[PDB]
Amino acid sequence: SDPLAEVVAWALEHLHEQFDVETLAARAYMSRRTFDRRFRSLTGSAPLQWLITQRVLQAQRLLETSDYSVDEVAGRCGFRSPVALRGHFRRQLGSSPAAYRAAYRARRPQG
DNA sequence: CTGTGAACCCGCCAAC
DNA sequence: AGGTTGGCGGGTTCAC
Repeated sequence: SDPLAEVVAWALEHLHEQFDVETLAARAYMSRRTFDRRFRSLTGSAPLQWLITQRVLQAQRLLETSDYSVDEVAGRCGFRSPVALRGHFRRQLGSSPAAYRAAYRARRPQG
């Protein structure tokens, strides 16, 4: 029975919502400073970095599986604006959302 | 790009 | 003499 773990699982399932890190902290019955420390010490990353990281990976999935527009995806991935999506996506994957989907559909027409 | 304002987040450290 | 906690300061990142 692990509340730090339970909140991580909860985050994944509920990536599409937008929440304070302070929120996650509360949902894990910890002070911020504890949450922050214990999170990183478990996760390898800090909360909103990990959030971003995860949200991006969901974008990557939707860009592969679905036909939602880049702008429709940012919403489904919890990004507050389509401009933030491009930003974090480009930074950790190496190309824009569209350009990534474009290369994929070409290289792997079949899925 | 540029700019303002808020959020994060990690070292430091006294305090259990 | 081992360890976890949590406010606080404020550079860096995020967001618009």
